Amino acid sequence: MIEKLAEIRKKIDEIDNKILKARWPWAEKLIAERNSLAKDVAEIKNQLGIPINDPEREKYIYDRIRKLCKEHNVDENIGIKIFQRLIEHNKALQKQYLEETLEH
Ligand SMILES: O=C(O)[C@@H]1C[C@]2(C(=O)O)C=C[C@@H](O)[C@@H](C2)O1
Repeated sequence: MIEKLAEIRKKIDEIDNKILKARWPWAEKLIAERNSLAKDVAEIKNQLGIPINDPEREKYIYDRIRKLCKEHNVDENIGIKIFQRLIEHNKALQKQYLEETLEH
């Protein structure tokens, strides 16, 4: 109904710092969280009349992780490689999710 897709990417930001381990010394991986917004966003995408895939967004995140990476100086390339893995499963189930809803 409104910038609902925007608030969704804001939640991912809270998860982005968590996987980069900023203030919390240890952290667990939450694939479900990323997968969640993944299908919910796919819906809004169909109502936005645009392709499910969207690199630009992925490119924007690349610059976002680099900034937090230097901040907590936890790592560099290793951190970026992990995020890409989260996006892969995000796109994969995104298309399968929208396709499974069209069947019903
Ligand atoms: O458009 C979207 O909002 C969703 C989420 C996504 C992500 O996982 O952050 C970011 C951008 C798009 O490539 C995909 C993956 O769909």
